[PDB]
Amino acid sequence: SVFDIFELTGAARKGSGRRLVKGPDPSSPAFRIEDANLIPPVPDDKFQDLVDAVRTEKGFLLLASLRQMKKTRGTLLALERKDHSGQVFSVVSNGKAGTLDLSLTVQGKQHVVSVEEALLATGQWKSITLFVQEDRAQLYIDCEKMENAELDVPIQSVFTRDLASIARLRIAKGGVNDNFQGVLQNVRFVFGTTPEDILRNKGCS
Ligand SMILES: O=S(=O)(O)N[C@@H]1[C@@H](O)[C@H](O)[C@@H](COS(=O)(=O)O)O[C@@H]1O
Repeated sequence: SVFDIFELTGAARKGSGRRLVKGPDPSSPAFRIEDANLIPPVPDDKFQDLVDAVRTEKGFLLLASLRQMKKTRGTLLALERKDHSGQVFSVVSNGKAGTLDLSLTVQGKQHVVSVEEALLATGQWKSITLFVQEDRAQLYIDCEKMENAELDVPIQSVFTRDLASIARLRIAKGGVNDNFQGVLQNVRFVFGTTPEDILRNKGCS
């Protein structure tokens, strides 16, 4: 039901691309990104569980706590092709535009949609709940107004059957200048749950 990416990448060893620090959740590890390129990709087999879950739910619920450097574009997660030709999907906290950008590449064509009024790039802690189902995206920042956006294709369109054999899930690393600058905590894919339930359990209402 829950997929904690940092947990899936393995142990945060010395020279692993990240440094253990403190986060809003005191009973869970936080990681300051030092060199995203060094953070290992999620293992193929574990990513396959994610793909299958996404295909079944026709989407997903993505949770993330982030402390991002102001006015920077930071990739939260990305699915990079193994052949190095590019990314098939990515979620970027765009601090320059004040948006959360969702990029999907299907059949060679890249579609990018921005979730407006979403500035998460403040030197302080923010929490997001991203609910994507079909071609619909809903973003909740902490306990604020829900932000919405429509994708050009359904999300399962990206999560093809043999996706884990041609792509790999990377955390904090995206485009050339888009590696996440700051701290991340509890970046997770949650299934069989709704954003409504997670918001209450978080203390909102
Ligand atoms: O410099 S001090 O403020 O004296 N030191 C404070 C402590 O007093 C405080 O309990 C914790 C946690 O604080 S919390 O607000 O995040 O719970 O953070 C710092 O260590």
